[PDB]
Amino acid sequence: SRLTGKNALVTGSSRGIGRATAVRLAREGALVAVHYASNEAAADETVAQIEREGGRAFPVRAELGVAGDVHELFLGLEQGLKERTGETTLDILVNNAAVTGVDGILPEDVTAEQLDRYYAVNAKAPFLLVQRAVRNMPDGGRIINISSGLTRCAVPEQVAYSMTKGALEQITLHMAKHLAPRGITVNSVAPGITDNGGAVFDIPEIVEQMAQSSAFKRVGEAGDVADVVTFIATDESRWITGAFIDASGGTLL
Amino acid sequence: SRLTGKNALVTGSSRGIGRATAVRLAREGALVAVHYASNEAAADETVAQIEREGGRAFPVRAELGVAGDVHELFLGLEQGLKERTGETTLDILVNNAAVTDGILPEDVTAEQLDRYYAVNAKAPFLLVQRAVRNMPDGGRIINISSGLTRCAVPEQVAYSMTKGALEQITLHMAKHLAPRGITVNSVAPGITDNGGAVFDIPEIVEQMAQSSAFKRVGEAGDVADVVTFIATDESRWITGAFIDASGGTLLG
Ligand SMILES: NC(=O)C1=CN([C@@H]2O[C@H](COP(=O)(O)OP(=O)(O)OC[C@H]3O[C@@H](n4cnc5c(N)ncnc54)[C@H](OP(=O)(O)O)[C@@H]3O)[C@@H](O)[C@H]2O)C=CC1
Ligand SMILES: NC(=O)C1=CN([C@@H]2O[C@H](COP(=O)(O)OP(=O)(O)OC[C@H]3O[C@@H](n4cnc5c(N)ncnc54)[C@H](OP(=O)(O)O)[C@@H]3O)[C@@H](O)[C@H]2O)C=CC1
Repeated sequence: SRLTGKNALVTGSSRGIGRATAVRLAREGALVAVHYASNEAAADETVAQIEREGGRAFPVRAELGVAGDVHELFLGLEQGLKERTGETTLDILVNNAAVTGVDGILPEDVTAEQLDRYYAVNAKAPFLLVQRAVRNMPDGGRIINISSGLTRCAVPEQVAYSMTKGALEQITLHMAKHLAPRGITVNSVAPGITDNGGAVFDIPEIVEQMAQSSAFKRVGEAGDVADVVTFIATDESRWITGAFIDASGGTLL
Repeated sequence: SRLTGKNALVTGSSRGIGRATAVRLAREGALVAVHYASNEAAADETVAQIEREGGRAFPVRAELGVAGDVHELFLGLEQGLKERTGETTLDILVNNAAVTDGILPEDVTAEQLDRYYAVNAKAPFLLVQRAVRNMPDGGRIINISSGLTRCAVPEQVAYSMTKGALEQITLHMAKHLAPRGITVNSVAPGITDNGGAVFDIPEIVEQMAQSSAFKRVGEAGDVADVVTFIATDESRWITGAFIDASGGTLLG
């Protein structure tokens, strides 16, 4: 129970790594805001798991990458926090939500609209969420940006996505220095291929190809990544800031 | 109690980061071999702290960087593990011991280059090579590096060469040992209070503190807490990595 009395926001925690992260932060005692865009049933399933495991959570709906996104997220976040604690304190922000697609887009096919959508959700929104979140964050808080090993591993069909993770990691570098005087750490956690419950992970043949990317010759589980995020959210990571934390199962060898 | 039933060796755990590491691994339930070169009294103090906190440890003497060093260390390690467990299983190796105001490049001698590398690079490699004989699937190898591998400091060139070599053990042995589920990682401190007399001088401590983004020197426990997490099951998806435990020293 390393996060008793702490409040956390995990963006995009209806599903996948974000769900696994929300679940683990709540097991440590955090009150978790389970954010999503449209899959309300999946968000409610994250919250239901947390409640059945004895923790506390609530859903927050906000489409990122559109005007008023940060506002809408913080309206729901602060209402839920205040109703449950009397305060709006935000100890932990995990920038996990993303436009993230198995399909990819080869470079010849990328559209300007796709560049904008990826940017808006995966780079711009995290930046503006950090800027808003720090207002509510006490000295000693945690900002965790979920990147990708593809910032270090060339994959043409993910160029547009990867640009935005490269921008995200700059948030980590420069905001770690900016926020160090407040004792707020800022770190990147970089997954490799991770089973998020998508259909592709039900096709054993493709799963076996994907598994070869890891030195362990298996795809990651959501909990493999979420366990690392959870550690970073704790007090014992205090001397880690501005870092790139490889949570890829040895993909970046 | 994340390390119940596990056996750990922390090299150079009589003092400094290694002592803080041994203490924290033992709090999690590991049986800790507290290794040292010559300061038996300091080793016995680490062991006494672990026992008073309700854990298990024993001391092991071996000078590294001399003929017969790995053999001497493993003779003591395996005797102590067998007496206490009936087994010689080694779950966790932390390569922490090192030769560590530097030496200006012009003044570095061949003999100094040899001593730094014997202790700080060669011995860690040979200790990994021997340790895996004893290590179950799912084990942990943790190499203590330095942020100086990423931050130029001329008077640390000789030291830093050996940490650069140590980090290659991380990279290539992580790939080698991955089929066994053994992870291999580097943890890189910044300036860290190891109880040396320079940390008793508030004026020098204040100058050293400016290297961290937090404007304090590291405590041994700041680093040891990271090492301890890497030793646990929850780090299983981290291998071959450079883990910055420097308090933001590489931000500049
Ligand atoms: N192999 C992998 O799974 C890898 C994942 N990552 C990264 O890990 C993170 C999590 O990935 P993963 O679990 O696979 O993601 P999923 O695609 O499984 O889930 C995405 C989550 O983000 C939310 N989301 C998506 N778009 C928006 C938006 N515009 N506004 C608000 N919320 C949105 C979703 O909400 P809703 O449910 O409402 O749609 C959902 O909660 C991402 O940053 C991803 O880039 C990195 C490397 C590999
Ligand atoms: N600022 C710092 O403190 C920094 C430390 N590091 C690294 O962290 C690690 C721990 O450093 P720190 O705690 O400062 O170290 P200390 O110098 O405080 O302690 C050194 C430890 O290593 C042992 N040791 C030294 N040489 C030998 C040898 N030849 N054979 C066997 N054991 C030996 C010592 O044994 P005995 O007690 O018997 O002498 C002691 O236990 C090292 O790898 C160091 O390079 C990295 C960056 C900065």
